[PDB]
Amino acid sequence: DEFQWKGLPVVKSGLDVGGMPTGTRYHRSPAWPEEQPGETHAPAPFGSGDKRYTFSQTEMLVNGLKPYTEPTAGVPPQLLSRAVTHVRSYIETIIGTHRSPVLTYHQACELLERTTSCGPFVQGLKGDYWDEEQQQYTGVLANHLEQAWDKANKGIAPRNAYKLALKDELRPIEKNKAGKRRLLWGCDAATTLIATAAFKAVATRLQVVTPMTPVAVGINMDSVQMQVMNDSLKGGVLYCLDYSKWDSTQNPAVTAASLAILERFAEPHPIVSCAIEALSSPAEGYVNDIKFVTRGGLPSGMPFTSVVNSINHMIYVAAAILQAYESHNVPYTGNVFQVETIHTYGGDCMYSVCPATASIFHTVLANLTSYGLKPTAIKPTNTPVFLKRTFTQTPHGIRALLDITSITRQFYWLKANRTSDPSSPPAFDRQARSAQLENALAYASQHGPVMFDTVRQIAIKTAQGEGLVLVNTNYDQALATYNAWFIGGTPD
Repeated sequence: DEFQWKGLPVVKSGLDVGGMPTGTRYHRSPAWPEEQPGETHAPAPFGSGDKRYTFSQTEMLVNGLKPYTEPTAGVPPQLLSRAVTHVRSYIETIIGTHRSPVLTYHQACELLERTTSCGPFVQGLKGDYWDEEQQQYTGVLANHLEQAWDKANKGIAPRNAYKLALKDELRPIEKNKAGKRRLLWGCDAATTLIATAAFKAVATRLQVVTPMTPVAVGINMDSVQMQVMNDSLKGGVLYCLDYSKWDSTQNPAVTAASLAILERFAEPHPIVSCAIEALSSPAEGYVNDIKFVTRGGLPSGMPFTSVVNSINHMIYVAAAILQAYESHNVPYTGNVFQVETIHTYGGDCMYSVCPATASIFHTVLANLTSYGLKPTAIKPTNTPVFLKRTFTQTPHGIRALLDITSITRQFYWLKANRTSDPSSPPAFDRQARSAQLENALAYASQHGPVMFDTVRQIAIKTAQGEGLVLVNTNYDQALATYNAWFIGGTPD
């Protein structure tokens, strides 16, 4: 029995999961008590202890949730079918038609993220329950997953259920002022486990091959793979888009088609069948004692969010392009992903179109926005931008350059202990912070000796005000550490 809460349709969950957490892990660097030129970001609104603003955290949450209250237009079903076949057909030529076996319980468990929470039904972080080098989950999480695993092999799907929260991160000061904060959907571990067992080996297949498929997820942007992607762009007209509100504008029927494409490369199994039932059913966000059930869109915290969203993205652009040709009564003779070159990571994309498609691009963009997507925004480019990196020429080859402001903000802010005051001195370890700032310097070096010098002066100032010792502080050494990563394939 449904009711209204902050203007949302909502029901009582049978539980109480608690409210929005208070304070931030972010502290202003002890070295930088003053406002610097070119600063855009500060920690996002974090409730009553936050003396910068005056917002209700739940109203902030509810604002995040309002687009999930609306269904999206989507793709008319005959077009959709045609789109799906281009997508599935192209993938078959790249990773073949082998069907991967479902993982075992222990493999799937190994792959759960231990630094993160168990979702709404088990309390704490998954790590709390990890017996290191007995290499298994123990305790209340082990019981939760065992029961889930056992129910799924009987063909009983887990719940698509999320602990609702908001992300603690630096955001633009302009969004902070507007009382914005991003949603954090903490998935039920049971559900992550099942879907992991169903699809990890298919996701791995796509990753091993990256960027041969428009699913870029797993690409190392600091290696040869980025150059392979840069190369593929030549000979087309380039559009670089980043899509507004990507997760909230995803249509259920597109998502179900994406799930069935992944299913095509998996073993037909009760587990797979259970994972598809769960991931294609409406998302359910728990906060306090209520729950909100989505009417459309996808939670940003679902298992395989990036993979699924990138396949959705392939479906949608296939549809828009073929729809555009259709309305002009021109034939489309080959595969969409051969004739054009697509690269996606959810809503983030580069499209390298052929001259014919380029000529009708206004209608491609109107089809996309007719599906309920918001491309943002317009016009061909000569600068590729992907995953926040701008592809740039350097004296040692092209690189995918990290924004200078993303480098420098790491020097003015540090992640440390929870607080309601970002200007209180931090408690943190020096080893990890120093490592953070040596990497930053290696990234800065790719911008050349003039930008490097400016980040070096900032780094020397940080190091002394924060009590640090750093090594990548000179140009040649920093260039040398970035080079070792680039040719070695070394994370990062």
